[PDB]
Amino acid sequence: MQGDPEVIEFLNEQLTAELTAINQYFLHAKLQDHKGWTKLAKYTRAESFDEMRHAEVLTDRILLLDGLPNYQRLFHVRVGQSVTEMFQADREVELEAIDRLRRGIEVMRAKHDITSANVFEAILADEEHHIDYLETQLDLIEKLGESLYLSTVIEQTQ
Amino acid sequence: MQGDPEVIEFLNEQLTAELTAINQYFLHAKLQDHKGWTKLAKYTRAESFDEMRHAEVLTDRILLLDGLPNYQRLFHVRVGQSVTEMFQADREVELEAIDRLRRGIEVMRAKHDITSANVFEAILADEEHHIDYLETQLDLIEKLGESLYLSTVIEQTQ
Amino acid sequence: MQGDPEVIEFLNEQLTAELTAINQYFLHAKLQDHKGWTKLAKYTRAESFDEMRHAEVLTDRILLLDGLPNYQRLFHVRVGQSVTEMFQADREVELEAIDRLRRGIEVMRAKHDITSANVFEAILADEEHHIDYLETQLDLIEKLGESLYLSTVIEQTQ
Amino acid sequence: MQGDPEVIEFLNEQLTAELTAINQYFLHAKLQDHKGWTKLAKYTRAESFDEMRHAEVLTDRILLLDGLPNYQRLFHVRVGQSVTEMFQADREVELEAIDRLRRGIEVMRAKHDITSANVFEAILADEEHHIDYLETQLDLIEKLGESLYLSTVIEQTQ
Amino acid sequence: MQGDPEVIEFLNEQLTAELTAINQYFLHAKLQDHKGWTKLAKYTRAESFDEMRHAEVLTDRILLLDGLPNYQRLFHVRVGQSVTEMFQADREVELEAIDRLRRGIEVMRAKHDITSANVFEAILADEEHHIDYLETQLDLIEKLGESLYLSTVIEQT
Amino acid sequence: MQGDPEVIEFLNEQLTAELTAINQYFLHAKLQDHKGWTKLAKYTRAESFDEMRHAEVLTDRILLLDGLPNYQRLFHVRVGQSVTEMFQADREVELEAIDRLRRGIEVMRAKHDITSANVFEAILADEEHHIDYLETQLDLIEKLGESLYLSTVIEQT
Amino acid sequence: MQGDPEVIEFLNEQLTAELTAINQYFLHAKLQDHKGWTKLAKYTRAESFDEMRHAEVLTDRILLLDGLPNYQRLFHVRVGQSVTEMFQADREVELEAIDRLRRGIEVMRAKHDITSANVFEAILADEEHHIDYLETQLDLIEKLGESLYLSTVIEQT
Ligand code: HEM
Ligand code: HEM
Ligand SMILES: [Fe+2]
Ligand SMILES: [Fe+2]
Ligand SMILES: [Fe+2]
Ligand SMILES: [Fe+2]
Ligand SMILES: [Fe+2]
Ligand SMILES: [Fe+2]
Ligand SMILES: [Fe+2]
Ligand SMILES: [Fe+3]
Ligand SMILES: [Fe+3]
Ligand SMILES: [Fe+3]
Ligand SMILES: [Fe+3]
Ligand SMILES: [Fe+3]
Ligand SMILES: [Fe+3]
Repeated sequence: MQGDPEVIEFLNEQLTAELTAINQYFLHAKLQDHKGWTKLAKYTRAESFDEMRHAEVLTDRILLLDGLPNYQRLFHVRVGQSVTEMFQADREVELEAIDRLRRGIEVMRAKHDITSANVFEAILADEEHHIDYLETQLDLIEKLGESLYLSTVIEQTQ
Repeated sequence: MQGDPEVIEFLNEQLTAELTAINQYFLHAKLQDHKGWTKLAKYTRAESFDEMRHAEVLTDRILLLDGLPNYQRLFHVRVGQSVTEMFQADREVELEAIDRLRRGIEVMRAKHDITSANVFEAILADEEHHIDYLETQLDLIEKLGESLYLSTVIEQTQ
Repeated sequence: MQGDPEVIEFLNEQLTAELTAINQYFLHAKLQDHKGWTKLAKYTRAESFDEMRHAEVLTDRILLLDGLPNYQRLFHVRVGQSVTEMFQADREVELEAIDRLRRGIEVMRAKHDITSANVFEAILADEEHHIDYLETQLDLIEKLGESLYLSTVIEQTQ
Repeated sequence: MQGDPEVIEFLNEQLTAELTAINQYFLHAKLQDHKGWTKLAKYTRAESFDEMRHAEVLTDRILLLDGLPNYQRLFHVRVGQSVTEMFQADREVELEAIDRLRRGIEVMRAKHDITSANVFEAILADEEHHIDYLETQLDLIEKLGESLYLSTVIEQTQ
Repeated sequence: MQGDPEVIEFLNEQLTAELTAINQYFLHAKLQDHKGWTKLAKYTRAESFDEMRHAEVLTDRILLLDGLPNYQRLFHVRVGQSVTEMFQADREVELEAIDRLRRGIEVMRAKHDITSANVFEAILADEEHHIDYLETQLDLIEKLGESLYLSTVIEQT
Repeated sequence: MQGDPEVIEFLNEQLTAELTAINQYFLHAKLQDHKGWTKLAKYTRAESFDEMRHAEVLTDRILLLDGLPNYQRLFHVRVGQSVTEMFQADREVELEAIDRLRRGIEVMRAKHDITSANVFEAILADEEHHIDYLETQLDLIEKLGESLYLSTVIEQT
Repeated sequence: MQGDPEVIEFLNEQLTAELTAINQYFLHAKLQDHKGWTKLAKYTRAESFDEMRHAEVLTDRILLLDGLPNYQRLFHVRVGQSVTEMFQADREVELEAIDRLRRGIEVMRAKHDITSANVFEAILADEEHHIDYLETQLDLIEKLGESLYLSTVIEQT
């Protein structure tokens, strides 16, 4: 089996995006933990682990088609200072990923490669779920305010 | 609910292929067991059982569309003498099945029958996995050699 | 050890008969299940599994004598629409098998090969039991009738 | 009940063969153990115990017919130095036993003594199984070679 | 499937013999129990139950061949007063059964009916075992004597 | 390490004696079982198994010294009809074994081979125990008589 | 109780040999472990522990006789680089120990001191077992070869 170079190009681009997202999410979780926002940090850490799982699946698919995974290239990592900025950066990443996923799914399904299309379909569903969560949190912050919102995620906790 | 004749023709052809594969894999497993190659025999027996399950699923799908399953056909069965020959025969069977599966999925999805397309998609994923395994084993035999490779799959008994 | 070609011919013929019976019984069980006759379907499925066991024993015996098992040849498979027709087809298959078994047992025991004769003896006992069951069911259907008999093997759900 | 002298002669000859086989197998197992070949030694010890059981059954049958079991005879015992020689000696013993068993079964069944014939039939089946094992091991040694074959049965522990 | 009338005749004869043996063994066990010979009665009861099982197997085989089992005919039942006499009667029954079994096995196997031959083979093995036991007990009684032998099978309860 | 040929000769002679004893004891146990003497048969089986254990130890010792064990020759096997005769045959075997063991122990210990001497010492102790048992049983049979003695080792089961 | 000077001299010499063997075996086990040969290392470590136990027993016996154990001596320690060399060094040590043990046992038993003789007898049996193992391993290496033999004792974990 030897896949088309275009399919492998799409998969490698998605892999680079996954690695960038992993780095950004872990850094954000550590930064949030340093400030005393424990409950946010737990959620962000879980999201980073999910990003790893996506990256592993993509790597396995690329290896099965007799390609060379790219572990050297990275995109630009966004770091925010307040919580609104972190949420906005995550939203940007998710939107880019969703657009790429849709275009790649169409292209792959046009050339009789169904398994890669199914992989991108699952990843797309997960990305949509995460973006919905991010938008809900941004709305909550907009309504309550930053201080009253942050008052609900701090624990003395030994 | 009455399916198109072409969809039923595709499904019956896949069923005939499944039955042929079941027979060939079971015979190969028995032959390997008779020679003292135990782990290979176990793996081949498991593969034959998986083929049996695939045949059952195909039969159910054909019956739901008010068709007549064909249990009288059979394609040519290939029997080898050394390990390399068995692996090569299995590879040939898998390649034929994968080509047929892709063409059938396209045709079925062009006529608004989605469930049959999903069935073929799952079968295609399984076939790709098995072909990958076969190619890996052929590479290992090429590198190590037949005697040193066979020395790793022989056991005494109790 | 190298058995006589006639003994191997007998064993291979019995193996072909076993494979044909396996296919016919499985197809009949699936057809019965599709109509709602669950209790008949369970029994037919069990019979198909027993036919597998017989085929495996025959294959092992053939391999021990340094022969080539035949997995390419099939006889004619009979399919019926009613239940009486299915029972009649099964009866025909059983009668043929019993006749072949008796002749083969005599021939094998005339040439000092006892293990093969014992194998055929066990298979013959099993076939006689199954034919007795089939005749009893046909008598019950004759006495009661199709509708009243079928009313006793239909179950709503689980 | 008093059996025919010829039946008792056959049974006593088989008993002498059993005793000789027991002695040879135990000596071979001890010799293999002294050299560091552990799994071979275990298998040979199990075979010796099986021959012990066969001798016991033969003794019981002889006693039930009001005869005198012979515990003073012994055939020539063969001892090898390499693995091939041991396997060849075992093969010779098995071939002799099988020939005697077939002739004895025919003679016994010609004179209306059925239980003795059944005893010989069971012993014959066991002997055929063992000879098949021996031939398989000889083929494996021929294919791999003595050094690579022996590398798979050595283990130093406690 | 319809068997030959001769095979069915053999099987029905062997069934009549089994019924006679069942009756004789149960009566002997009850008689032994009445006298206080506690340990003999258990063995005799077990033998009677084994005969019952043999009769059931024979009945099943006869029914499978589309025949009519005979439950009306009996042979002569022998009753002994001493223990030696009981053992001797049992020995006679066993010898008759063994002879009939061998002849029937030969005839059945000459006509391509193998399952019936196997049934008779199993029954023959069992009969040989029982006759061996009976002969051993007769030898023990001969060596020891009635009183010393009987002193070993009585119990207070 | 290579032992002296004389030590190996002694060990091989003891091995031949062990094999002969194994055969004789097993045959006697089977014969006793066929007659209905269950409790004697159990003891005889146990003795035969002990004789095998002795044979295995001797074989291991011979192999460690780079010798060739002899599994081809046997002595004369004694078979008796009564129980007194069986006991007498066993006594003869034991006496021969004990004499050989003492002479071999002295010779082995005279040449600086201690492990073989210890092996023979253990075997000698076991043989003395068995001979004591045999003599006790012969005395009991002499005092009671054969019938009254045999009446104590029979069961129905 | 005061033992003879010669008995104590023999015991102290055996103690020095034991200490030397302990050091050599532990060093060999560590060296084998550093190279990736795991099962050999385990076996050698067990052997070193056994030597430790032997040294303890010898020390106890020497103290019971009102003597002074020597913990300052040491014989030459042999270190190899390949497996064959290690096995050969161990064989040399074992042969020396066995010769000394036999001579000491004779001398001790000539002067009516039996417990020390029994101690040396047990140690001698153990030494013979170990030397047999070493010779078997050397034969296996000779037959298979160095690489194919080492391929069976390497584990990755
Ligand atoms: C066209 C021929 C055959 C068909 C359509 C067929 C079909 C099936 C199916 C669908 C099952 C379901 C088992 C499950 O649900 O786990 C089954 C059971 C089984 N069949 Fe077959 N089979 C065929 C030939 C054979 C042959 C030739 C053998 C033996 C040489 C065999 C051995 C078995 C075994 C062992 C099982 C049960 C596995 C287990 O319980 O571990 N089959 N069969
Ligand atoms: C070193 C040689 C032998 C070994 C290791 C050995 C080992 C054994 C063992 C462990 C048992 C079962 C123990 C028990 O259940 O009491 C047994 C049973 C038996 N052995 Fe041996 N034995 C040896 C020698 C022999 C010889 C030389 C013969 C015949 C000449 C023999 C004939 C038998 C028989 C017939 C049985 C069945 C015992 C029974 O069912 O009562 N054995 N053997
Ligand atoms: Fe992702
Ligand atoms: Fe398949
Ligand atoms: Fe069948
Ligand atoms: Fe045997
Ligand atoms: Fe009966
Ligand atoms: Fe002994
Ligand atoms: Fe030591
Ligand atoms: Fe496949
Ligand atoms: Fe059937
Ligand atoms: Fe054998
Ligand atoms: Fe009876
Ligand atoms: Fe003894
Ligand atoms: Fe040591």
